Amino acid sequence: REHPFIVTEPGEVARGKKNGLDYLFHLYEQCREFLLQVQTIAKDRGEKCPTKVTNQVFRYAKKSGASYINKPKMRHYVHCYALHCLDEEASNALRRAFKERGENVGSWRQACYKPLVNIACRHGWDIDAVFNAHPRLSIWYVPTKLRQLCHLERNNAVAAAAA
Amino acid sequence: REHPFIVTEPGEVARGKKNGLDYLFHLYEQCREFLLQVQTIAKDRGEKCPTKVTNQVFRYAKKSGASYINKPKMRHYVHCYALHCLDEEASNALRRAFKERGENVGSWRQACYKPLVNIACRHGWDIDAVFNAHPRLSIWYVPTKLRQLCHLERNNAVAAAAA
DNA sequence: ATTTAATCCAATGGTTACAA
DNA sequence: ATTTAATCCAATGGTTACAA
Repeated sequence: REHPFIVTEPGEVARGKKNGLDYLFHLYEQCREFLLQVQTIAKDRGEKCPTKVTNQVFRYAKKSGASYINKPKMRHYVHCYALHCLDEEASNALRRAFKERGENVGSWRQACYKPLVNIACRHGWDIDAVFNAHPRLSIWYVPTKLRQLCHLERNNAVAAAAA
Repeated sequence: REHPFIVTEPGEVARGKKNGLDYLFHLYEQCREFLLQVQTIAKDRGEKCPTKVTNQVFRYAKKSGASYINKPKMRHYVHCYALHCLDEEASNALRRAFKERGENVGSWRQACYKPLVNIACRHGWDIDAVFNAHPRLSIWYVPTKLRQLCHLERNNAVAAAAA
């Protein structure tokens, strides 16, 4: 079992048997690299070429010895990486604030949803399109919970423009 | 069981318990329409929206009473529809030629591969990209056999440019 | 009382074995 | 001798039930 994450500020190294949030984000960067490698091979073989991080890419990460990578964990934190990509400044501020308050990782993760929904609102509530417009982010499936929140919010907003 | 197809020339109506090739191509147009309808609903519900004809679209076609549509048959003839889309003139000529010669449908279908491979050759051997550049065609998965032929051919051509 | 990662599941793209 | 469409299958995206 890997050491658990804790909330850290940008650049901070976590003390003890813990990992910090810059390490978490680096894990996404590593999966991206694995995808590039799977695409290179698929194209060279004339096989169908994935455009997202799939089960195919997780098997490849494992085979390459990155045993500390697994799908359930990457899916769990994808929306946190999304915020870091889409608005780094706001990602940084939210980390600093959660650290200073002594919150746990589970709590900080829940807080990442709201600013994403707000970004969606400024782009026609189309969050699939927001993801696809960012080169780092276009290869990640939109998490269901996040898609649900954007839809709930759009229905609340249109109910409100009936005024 | 639907009546079987036979090779016909553009505009020809098939006599007897038979269907012609314009009817076959019209079946693809109908699946496209079903996809548009599935996309409309997915987007309105904030659910993930398919970009290809999937199992989801075949279930929808059936439910809507288009019982004569089925996945195995649509996958079987997709490359023939591709040629009709990408180079209609050449599609027409090949039908006229196969009719006049008395060939069966299975035989005409095999002949559709070659001109597709030639189209791929003029676009960097990237047949996924050829499909995606045509609005009618971008929603169909590239059939495996066709992807294999384009790859075999590219390897033959690069072996040949060693001269 | 929290956080992690193995397990399981319905549905998928693709094919085979069969029927007419 | 041909042509059609039911059936089956390994692998997928997604989640749950569990362990540490």
